[PDB]
Amino acid sequence: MPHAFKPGDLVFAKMKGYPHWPARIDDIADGAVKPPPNKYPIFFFGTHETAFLGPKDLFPYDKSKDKYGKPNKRKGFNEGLWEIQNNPHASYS
Repeated sequence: MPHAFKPGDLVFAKMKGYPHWPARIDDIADGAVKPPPNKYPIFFFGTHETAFLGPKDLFPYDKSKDKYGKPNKRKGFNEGLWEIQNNPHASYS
């Protein structure tokens, strides 16, 4: 059975006006800005941007890849696909 989301989990993350986007749940660095309550820090592969999202917007990668894991015209997207498949836990600072 599923657990709660935890740092390191791989997802497709959905934001308004964007396709479901390869992403991960990030850690919060010591001394760094925490998310609001019930929100997770989401790191988007390819663009390397962070947003704060709740579970409604988070689709587990394994389950969802056959649907969402296809090339897209949007900037950063196909780079994002490579990252999530090839080095999803790397530092992208």
